Amino acid sequence: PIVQNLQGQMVHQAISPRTLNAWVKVVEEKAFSPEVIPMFSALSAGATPQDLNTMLNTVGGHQAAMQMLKETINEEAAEWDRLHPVHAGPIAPGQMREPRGSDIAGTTSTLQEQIGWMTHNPPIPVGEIYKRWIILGLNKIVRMYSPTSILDIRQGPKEPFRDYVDRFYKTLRAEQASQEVKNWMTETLLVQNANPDCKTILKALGPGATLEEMMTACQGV
Amino acid sequence: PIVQNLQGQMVHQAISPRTLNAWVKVVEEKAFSPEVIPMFSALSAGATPQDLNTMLNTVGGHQAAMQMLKETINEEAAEWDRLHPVHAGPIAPGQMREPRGSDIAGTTSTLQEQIGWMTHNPPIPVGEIYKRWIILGLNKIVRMYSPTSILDIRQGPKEPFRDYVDRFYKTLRAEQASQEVKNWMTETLLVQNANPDCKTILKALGPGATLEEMMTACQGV
Amino acid sequence: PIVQNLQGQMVHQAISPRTLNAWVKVVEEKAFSPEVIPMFSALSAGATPQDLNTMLNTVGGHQAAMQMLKETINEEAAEWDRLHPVHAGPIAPGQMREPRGSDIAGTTSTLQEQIGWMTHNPPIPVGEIYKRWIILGLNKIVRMYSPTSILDIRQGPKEPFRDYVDRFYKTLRAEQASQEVKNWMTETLLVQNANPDCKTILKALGPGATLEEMMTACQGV
Amino acid sequence: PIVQNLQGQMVHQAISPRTLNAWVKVVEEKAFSPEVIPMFSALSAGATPQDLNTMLNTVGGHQAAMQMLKETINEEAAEWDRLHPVHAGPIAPGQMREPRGSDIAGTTSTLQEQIGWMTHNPPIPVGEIYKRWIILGLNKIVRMYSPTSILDIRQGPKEPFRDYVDRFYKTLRAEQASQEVKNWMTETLLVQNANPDCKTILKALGPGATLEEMMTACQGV
Amino acid sequence: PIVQNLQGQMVHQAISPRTLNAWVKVVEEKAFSPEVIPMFSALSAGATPQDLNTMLNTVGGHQAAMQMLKETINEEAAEWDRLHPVHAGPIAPGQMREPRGSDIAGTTSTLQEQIGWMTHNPPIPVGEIYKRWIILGLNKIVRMYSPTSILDIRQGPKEPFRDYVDRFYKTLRAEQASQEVKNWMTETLLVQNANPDCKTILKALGPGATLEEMMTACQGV
Amino acid sequence: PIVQNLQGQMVHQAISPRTLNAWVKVVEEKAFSPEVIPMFSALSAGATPQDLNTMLNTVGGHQAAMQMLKETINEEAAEWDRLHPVHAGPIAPGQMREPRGSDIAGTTSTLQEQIGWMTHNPPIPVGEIYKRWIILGLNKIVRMYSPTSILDIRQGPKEPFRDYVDRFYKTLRAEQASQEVKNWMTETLLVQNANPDCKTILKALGPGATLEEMMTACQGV
Ligand SMILES: [Cl-]
Ligand SMILES: [Cl-]
Ligand SMILES: [Cl-]
Ligand SMILES: [Cl-]
Ligand SMILES: [Cl-]
Ligand SMILES: [Cl-]
Ligand SMILES: [Cl-]
Ligand SMILES: [Cl-]
Ligand SMILES: [Cl-]
Ligand SMILES: [Cl-]
Ligand SMILES: [Cl-]
Ligand SMILES: [Cl-]
Ligand SMILES: [Cl-]
Ligand SMILES: [Cl-]
Ligand SMILES: [Cl-]
Ligand SMILES: [Cl-]
Ligand SMILES: [Cl-]
Ligand SMILES: [Cl-]
Ligand SMILES: [Cl-]
Ligand SMILES: [Cl-]
Ligand SMILES: [Cl-]
Ligand SMILES: [Cl-]
Ligand SMILES: [Cl-]
Ligand SMILES: [Cl-]
Ligand SMILES: [Cl-]
Ligand SMILES: [Cl-]
Ligand SMILES: [Cl-]
Ligand SMILES: [Cl-]
Ligand SMILES: [Cl-]
Ligand SMILES: [Cl-]
Ligand SMILES: [Cl-]
Ligand SMILES: [Cl-]
Ligand SMILES: [Cl-]
Ligand SMILES: [Cl-]
Ligand SMILES: [Cl-]
Ligand SMILES: [Cl-]
Ligand SMILES: [Cl-]
Ligand SMILES: [Cl-]
Ligand SMILES: [Cl-]
Ligand SMILES: [Cl-]
Ligand SMILES: [Cl-]
Ligand SMILES: [Cl-]
Ligand SMILES: [Cl-]
Ligand SMILES: [Cl-]
Ligand SMILES: [Cl-]
Ligand SMILES: [Cl-]
Ligand SMILES: [Cl-]
Ligand SMILES: [Cl-]
Ligand SMILES: [Cl-]
Ligand SMILES: [Cl-]
Ligand SMILES: [Cl-]
Ligand SMILES: [Cl-]
Ligand SMILES: [Cl-]
Ligand SMILES: [Cl-]
Ligand SMILES: [Cl-]
Ligand SMILES: [Cl-]
Ligand SMILES: [Cl-]
Ligand SMILES: [Cl-]
Ligand SMILES: [Cl-]
Ligand SMILES: [Cl-]
Ligand SMILES: [Cl-]
Ligand SMILES: [Cl-]
Ligand SMILES: [Cl-]
Ligand SMILES: [Cl-]
Ligand SMILES: [Cl-]
Ligand SMILES: [Cl-]
Ligand SMILES: [Cl-]
Ligand SMILES: [Cl-]
Ligand SMILES: [Cl-]
Ligand SMILES: [Cl-]
Ligand SMILES: [Cl-]
Ligand SMILES: [Cl-]
Repeated sequence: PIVQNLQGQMVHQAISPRTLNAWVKVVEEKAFSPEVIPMFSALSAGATPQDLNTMLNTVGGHQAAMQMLKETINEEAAEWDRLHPVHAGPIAPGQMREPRGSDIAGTTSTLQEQIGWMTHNPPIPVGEIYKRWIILGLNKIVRMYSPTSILDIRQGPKEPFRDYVDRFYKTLRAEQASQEVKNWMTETLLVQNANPDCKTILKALGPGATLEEMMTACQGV
Repeated sequence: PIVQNLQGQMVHQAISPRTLNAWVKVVEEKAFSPEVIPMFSALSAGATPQDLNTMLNTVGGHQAAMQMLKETINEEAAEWDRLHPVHAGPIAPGQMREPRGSDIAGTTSTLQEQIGWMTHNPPIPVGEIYKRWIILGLNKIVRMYSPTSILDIRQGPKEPFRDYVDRFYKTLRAEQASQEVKNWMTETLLVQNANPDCKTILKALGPGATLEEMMTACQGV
Repeated sequence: PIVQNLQGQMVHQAISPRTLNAWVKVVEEKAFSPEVIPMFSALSAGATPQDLNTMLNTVGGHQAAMQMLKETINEEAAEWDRLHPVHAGPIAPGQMREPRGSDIAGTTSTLQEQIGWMTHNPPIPVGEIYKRWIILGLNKIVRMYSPTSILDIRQGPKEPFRDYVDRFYKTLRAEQASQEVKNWMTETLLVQNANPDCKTILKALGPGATLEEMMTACQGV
Repeated sequence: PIVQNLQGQMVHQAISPRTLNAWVKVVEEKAFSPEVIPMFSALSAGATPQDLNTMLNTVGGHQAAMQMLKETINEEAAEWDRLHPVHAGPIAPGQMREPRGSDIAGTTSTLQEQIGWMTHNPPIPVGEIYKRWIILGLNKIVRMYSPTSILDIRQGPKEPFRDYVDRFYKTLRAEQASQEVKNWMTETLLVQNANPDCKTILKALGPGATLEEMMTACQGV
Repeated sequence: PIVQNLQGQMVHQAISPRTLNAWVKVVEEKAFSPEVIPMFSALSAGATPQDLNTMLNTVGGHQAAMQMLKETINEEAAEWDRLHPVHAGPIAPGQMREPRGSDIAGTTSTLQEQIGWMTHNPPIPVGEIYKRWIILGLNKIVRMYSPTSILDIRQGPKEPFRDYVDRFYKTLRAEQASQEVKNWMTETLLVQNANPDCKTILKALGPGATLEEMMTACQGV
Repeated sequence: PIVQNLQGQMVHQAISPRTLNAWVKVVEEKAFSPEVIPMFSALSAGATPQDLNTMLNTVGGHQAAMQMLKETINEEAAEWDRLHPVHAGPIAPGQMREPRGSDIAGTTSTLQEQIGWMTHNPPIPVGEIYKRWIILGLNKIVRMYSPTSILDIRQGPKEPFRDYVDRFYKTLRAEQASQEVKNWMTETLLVQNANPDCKTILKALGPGATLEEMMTACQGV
């Protein structure tokens, strides 16, 4: 993170050991469940590309996902260099240079250069752009490591409707279904995969029924 | 949360890992017991709509309640757009725009826009309004997931009166009974569902008896 | 709690998750032992009526004691309204209004109104008065939930005198005995309920003996 | 504790939940071992008489020692009132009054009065004086609860000399032996209670031998 | 670490017990796994050579690696003295002297001298240079303590392809393979060491296939 | 520790409960292993003689080492009084007096006197000098409590060379061997106490071999 110096400068704030161990423990415990991506977005608030690389390098194991994530960063950095070409002549002494793709990734850039980009006015949010690339690669890792398909999420003859709905939207979240995909799935597959007794209840509920109405109705079955 | 910059600005304060792990652990341990709603109100003091969405997205599992909560937010945001219509012409450069329903929800708004709304004078408390919508949806989830009805809360022939009163008001709290409903329930059902020996004691106590008098009297049975 | 803003205002300070979980854990572990009341007085130092209601609402279970505590707050708020009647005409725009009983309880008052009362000069300590009502109700709950009477605290024929004195004053504290009641109980019941050998030792010690002299003398028996 | 307000006042700083739970846990775990008295002196650095009473009242159990400690405070407060008599006429409006014995104890004094005494120039260190009374009573409790006499600390025929010296000075510390008492005990009883083989080694070491020389010599036996 | 004094000086900030115990616990738990080197780089952000020596000396055990690390520091300090020779005449009173190799190591230098070097303008980053020597020695220790060769990382006939890729890049990271070495290893050895069914799938995928394409294809085998 | 007051004074900063419990737990767990001495040097950064005495007095047990440590402090304080004699006439009102040996030890000096010595210009570092005496006594305690001699550290016929080197330098550290003693021991005893197969490998390696070369060579045996 970046914090303002008491004299006036903008200095880099080290990652607290609390944030470090919290990150390595939620990865050790929950692996690549969907909820660890917003947790990574929370523990990396205001971080620089060097801070982001620090959090990612402290991960033990999961090196297959780390190399996949590194390939996604390289692709996004290449697209950035295509969209933001540099007229790189001789360097200007003491002036802010335009960041390349690898500069946003924090590999070919220094902590001072990253601070100067993020604290500029207008700021070049190299930390937020890099963080957006990491979220993109993490979404691909979570989707790939999704165990079950939505076709195999069917309510058992004695499973409570709320528990089957739990597995339903848990699978939809792992498969990176957007909110509209979840809405259309609520109108169709959720009713069509409920057990016979609940399915007749959900059909008699009528179209346009909300999730509160569907779960309250099938509470008795 | 929002904190004042030492130079003068109003900057966003990141959620501490302590607050994050405290929230995900009380949800993992207590699920949707009534006491986790005031705990959510405590851990989200002064938070922005982006901070609130961060706390809600870090929840693992319970995706049925999350989609229900998302439906309640959509309904309240639609009622807000009906009560506060916008005369949305061309945008004013560098000026504060009127927040829509989805802007209060933190989806179609940015962290800077939320800060500007909350730090304005008079403030547009988008964080408190969004937080009020979340409390409303959480109350519906707790009420739906209430296991027992108040009819099945009856004092056993050897259960202490205080323990039966514990289950009594615990069930009333889960079923979202207001304070007047609990007062009228104390005058009627609490006596009518006590075991025979305690019931005769509570009847001889006379009307208008307080809970201290009722629990002290049936202490011997 | 209330903390001074760096610009000059008096702003509300959110309850730390450390204070929250410390409160819910000492209630989960020790229930209504006498020592949890001073702990509640320590964890609620400088709190507002809204902060106090937050700590009390985060308690899981014990709803019988919570409703008893709520009845005691209502009684004390009614006595306050009798002792401090309001000449409530039309409201004065932008001026501090006189707090009623429910305003001290934090139900009919807002966080801004509570801050203005507590930060006034002279301050209207609505937080300390409300906290004094809560301590009063908590004392009634601890006294009611006291298991043993002082008559059944008698030194066994092989129990060390210090352990019997432990149970003695532990029972006296639960039954809300004041310091003079404990002093007179030390002169009388403590000697009269010691086992025969210690009782003869305590009688030969002479009147006006201190607790250090009584426990050192019966150390051999 | 007392901390300086940013505007200029001297305000009371609440006891952190870390300090509270640390105190109640070292008392729960170690009871009245000698090392808990310096720990109490460390966790109560700069505390007011109200903070000290808060830490002492949060102790669960050990009510026999608490009443003994309360008797010692009363004795020291009575000796203070004898050494510092007050010419208590009518009170001076807005002026600092002379603290009595019970005012130092924090019972007949308020937090504001204690702050004014401690922050005066020259300060009336009511917190340090009260803390000195508490240390005096705690020393009497630790000495009374000392299990073994120094006569029964004798080196076994196969116990390492360092372990017997451990029990030796551990017993001397519990019995409140000063440093000179420990020095004279090192010259005499420590050698006279070592097992025969070590005792002959310690005698041949010569007089005026240090503890390093005594423990290094008997390392082989 | 170094922090600015409120008056104006640059003072040394002590290592927090959180950072200390976090370092000694990740060494106790994970030994010399690759991820503990970036963790050491994170917990030592902004540290002085004295702070670095403190963190390294608090390590219990692993004294073989500690002496190896000490030999690597001596070699790098000797190369520094060769690249930066000093014209060491008489000392200049009150002036900053040129740091030698052992001065960067923090052995022949004091905390004040290290602060003056790091807080100078331009700064002599003795902490970052020393930290770079430590990372170099730690890399040699991790590489030496690597258990398996990449030749013995072969996918079992029933091991999921992602798990074999996990062991593959985990071994490559332990053997200090750079990113290009990992890229060329992905093109060659990763396919040539997959089990027969996956190997035929990876060959039919075509050249230039990414890790996401390789792991998604062999998901069925 | 000492911290600067916001008004301008230099005030004593209380030891945090984190630092206290961290010290008493590393002593409870690791006793007098060599690594607890640098840990004590880290947890006592910037401490006063009163803070140092507080940390040492909170130690439960190990009273044999505590009395040995107290004898070493007395010897060093006597040598200080010999090297720095005082011309102690009448005291100068309001002036800084020269510290004696017991004043550095923190027994015959007050917290205010210690602060004035440490915050003077030039400072009288009574805390660092006392801390240097404590490190000296702790080194004697660790050396005395060293279990094994270096003669009994011999590589087993099936022990990995790195593990035997671990026990080798672990024993050398406990016996307070300096770095040159460890270097000469690496050239001689380390090879002469390796098992026959490794010993022939280390002899064929040639003289002047480094620890990295010795451990990499004997990796196969
Ligand atoms: Cl920087
Ligand atoms: Cl941590
Ligand atoms: Cl999120
Ligand atoms: Cl790395
Ligand atoms: Cl750009
Ligand atoms: Cl940009
Ligand atoms: Cl995706
Ligand atoms: Cl069933
Ligand atoms: Cl599932
Ligand atoms: Cl259907
Ligand atoms: Cl259901
Ligand atoms: Cl159900
Ligand atoms: Cl912002
Ligand atoms: Cl945390
Ligand atoms: Cl609440
Ligand atoms: Cl999400
Ligand atoms: Cl509006
Ligand atoms: Cl509004
Ligand atoms: Cl509801
Ligand atoms: Cl029974
Ligand atoms: Cl129930
Ligand atoms: Cl009835
Ligand atoms: Cl009862
Ligand atoms: Cl009962
Ligand atoms: Cl406010
Ligand atoms: Cl917490
Ligand atoms: Cl109290
Ligand atoms: Cl509530
Ligand atoms: Cl009033
Ligand atoms: Cl008032
Ligand atoms: Cl009472
Ligand atoms: Cl017995
Ligand atoms: Cl009892
Ligand atoms: Cl009698
Ligand atoms: Cl006894
Ligand atoms: Cl006894
Ligand atoms: Cl105050
Ligand atoms: Cl705590
Ligand atoms: Cl002490
Ligand atoms: Cl009390
Ligand atoms: Cl006085
Ligand atoms: Cl005085
Ligand atoms: Cl004593
Ligand atoms: Cl033996
Ligand atoms: Cl003992
Ligand atoms: Cl003798
Ligand atoms: Cl021994
Ligand atoms: Cl021994
Ligand atoms: Cl310094
Ligand atoms: Cl710690
Ligand atoms: Cl890194
Ligand atoms: Cl060391
Ligand atoms: Cl240089
Ligand atoms: Cl340089
Ligand atoms: Cl390497
Ligand atoms: Cl299988
Ligand atoms: Cl492996
Ligand atoms: Cl091939
Ligand atoms: Cl796979
Ligand atoms: Cl698979
Ligand atoms: Cl002071
Ligand atoms: Cl602690
Ligand atoms: Cl060190
Ligand atoms: Cl002591
Ligand atoms: Cl001097
Ligand atoms: Cl000096
Ligand atoms: Cl030594
Ligand atoms: Cl073997
Ligand atoms: Cl060993
Ligand atoms: Cl040889
Ligand atoms: Cl080896
Ligand atoms: Cl090996």
